[PDB]
Order: sequence, then C-alpha cells, then structure tokens
Amino acid sequence: SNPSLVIVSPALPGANNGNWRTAQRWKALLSPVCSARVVQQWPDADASADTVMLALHARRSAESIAHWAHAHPGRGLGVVLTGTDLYQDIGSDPQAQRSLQLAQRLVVLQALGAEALPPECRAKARVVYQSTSARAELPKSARQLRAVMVGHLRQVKSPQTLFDAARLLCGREDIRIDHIGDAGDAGLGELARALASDCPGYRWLGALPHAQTRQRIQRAHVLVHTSALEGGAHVIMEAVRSGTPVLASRVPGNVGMLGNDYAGYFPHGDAAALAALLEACRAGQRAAGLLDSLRTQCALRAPLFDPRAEQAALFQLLNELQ
Ligand SMILES: CC(=O)N[C@H]1[C@@H](OP(=O)(O)OP(=O)(O)OC[C@H]2O[C@@H](n3ccc(=O)[nH]c3=O)[C@H](O)[C@@H]2O)O[C@H](CO)[C@@H](O)[C@@H]1O
Repeated sequence: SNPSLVIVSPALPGANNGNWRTAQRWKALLSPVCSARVVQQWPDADASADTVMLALHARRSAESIAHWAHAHPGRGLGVVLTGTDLYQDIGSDPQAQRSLQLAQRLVVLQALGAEALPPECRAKARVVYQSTSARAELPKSARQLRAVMVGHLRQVKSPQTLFDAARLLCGREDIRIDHIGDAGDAGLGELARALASDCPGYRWLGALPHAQTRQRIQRAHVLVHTSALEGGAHVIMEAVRSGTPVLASRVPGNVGMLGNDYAGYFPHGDAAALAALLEACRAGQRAAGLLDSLRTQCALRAPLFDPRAEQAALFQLLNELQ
C-alpha cells in the first residue's frame, strides 16, 4: 500500500509561522500519494504504522530524528533544513550534526542551501523550493511609497536594519513602512513602539492573521526583508507571487529565492543602503523606475513557487525515502 508519512514540525499546532505552514502545506501536497500526519515529536501512540519521516529543523527535532534513526536504521529519514539549523547550528551543535549524519535525505529550501552543508552531506541533499498561491498584481498609486516587512520579531530577522532605515527616513512623509509580526525576543517590540512614536511613517502592527498579511503584502509597493539568514522565506514567495517586488539583505537564503542577478539587494545590516533603495523606489514612481525593474525580475522567479512544482519535488523525495 501507500507510505505512512510522519512530518515532524517543532511549531505549535495552528501557529502562524513558516515551520507550521511548511508542515501543513507538505501534508496537503503529499496527501494524494500517502497517508500523511503532522506531529511535534516522535514516537507517539500511532508511531508503529509510520514508514517515512520528514523532520523539520536538524536541532529542534534532533530528539525525534534520533528516535527514528534508532527505530529504522538507514531507512525512511528526511531532515529538512528550515534555516537557523543550516546557517547557525550545524556549525558547532552536536545534535544538529548527528541529525545531518543520520538522514537518508537532506532537504534545503533553495538552490544555494547545499553550499552551507558539509561536502560529505551534498550527495544526499535535495532542493525543494516552497510554494504559495498567486494573487493578482494590483495597480498602485504613485502619490506615496508604502513598504511592508513581515516577520515575528527575533534577532535572525535583523529588524534593527528596518528600524534604522525608518529612522533615516523619519522626515519623509512620502514613504510609509508597515511592520507585521509579534513581539517575541526581548525588547524588539519596545524598539518598534518607540520608533513608531517618533517616526509616524513607521507603523508596527503586531502579529496579524495570514489572510490579512497576504492582503497587506499584495497592496504594498515593495516588501523589505532584512534577515541575517533564512532557509527560504515564505514572505519573499508571498510578495513575488502577488507581483510585489522585494528589497532583501544579500544573504544566501534570500539570494536563493530572488536570484544571483537580482537588482534589489542591500548588504546585510546596511540601513543606509536599504534607505537609499527605498528613496530610489520612491523617485521612480513612463517606465525605467526601480520598482518596475524589480517587478520584471520577480516575475521571472514567480514560477519557482508553483505548488505543482513543489508537489513534483516532494513526490520524488518520498519515492527515494521508501
Ligand atoms: C529565519 C528562517 O530561516 N526562517 C525560516 C522559517 O520561517 P519563519 O517563520 O522565520 O519565516 P517565513 O517568512 O518563512 O514564515 C512566516 C509566515 O508567517 C506569516 N506571518 C508572519 C507573521 C505575521 O504576523 N503574520 C503572518 O501571516 C507569513 O505570511 C509567512 O507565511 O521556517 C521556514 C520553513 O519552515 C523557512 O521558510 C524560513 O526561511
């Protein structure tokens, strides 16, 4: 019969974040060829019928990955490198390192991912670009530039780069920055609140439901993403597949999503560089404007994030694991 797949996600069930989104999307995409379930840890009371595991995060799921590898030595294990593992933990973390060794297949979420893996792990590495539904590209007003950034506030999102750019632009009534995401890591929420009180063109909206967040991404002239690292960020896909161009920090996770030739990168942590891009976007608002050049480049990336493509890549992965 068809495989019994268990997806391990460290997200809380129903959480509005990437780790929950991937796991629930992979379950939907794989459902026509297998019996699929999502858990936070393995084993559980239903563990005896599972034949394949896809485990997100080499460190956060290392305990379930180890359980699987001990119960199924050399068979049925895929480890998904969701970001903070690939670009932080696998360097020094012995649990992350063991997960890498035990996996039958490693999944990276964009083309550059395997460059961060040990060379001995590259033969068993598999690229699975993520997917999102498209939204109609909307005509937008030339009267103002409205940027949006989306990420639950934590240090890896480097939200200070956005706060520092919003400060450089404090006086520009013709440039608006909306920031969507909960106040997680200590004091980042306080920084956003203080900035919003000083610089009215900057608004921190807190966490928003995914529906409303996709509507905000679709309506913004540009999405800004400042991260220190990303596995391959859902928010960048969401923008691209809405016809909303991106300004992103030049880090491998972002480069993997937007392309080596993309004209909308700033150096990581360079607030002045990001504020200069926002000024260019605004100056451009006929054709030849930076926003138009970036929408052209993003439109060439949009077919990467087709759910039919992700599904075909997952079908191949599952065939390799059973
Ligand atoms: C730092 C890092 O490596 N991040 C990874 C993390 O996702 P992480 O959760 O950090 O970030 P993503 O951008 O990929 O996912 C956030 C998701 O939550 C939604 N959202 C967020 C905040 C908010 O207030 N409202 C809202 O709806 C966004 O629209 C998006 O769908 O795991 C994902 C895979 O599992 C990877 O794709 C990401 O690269």
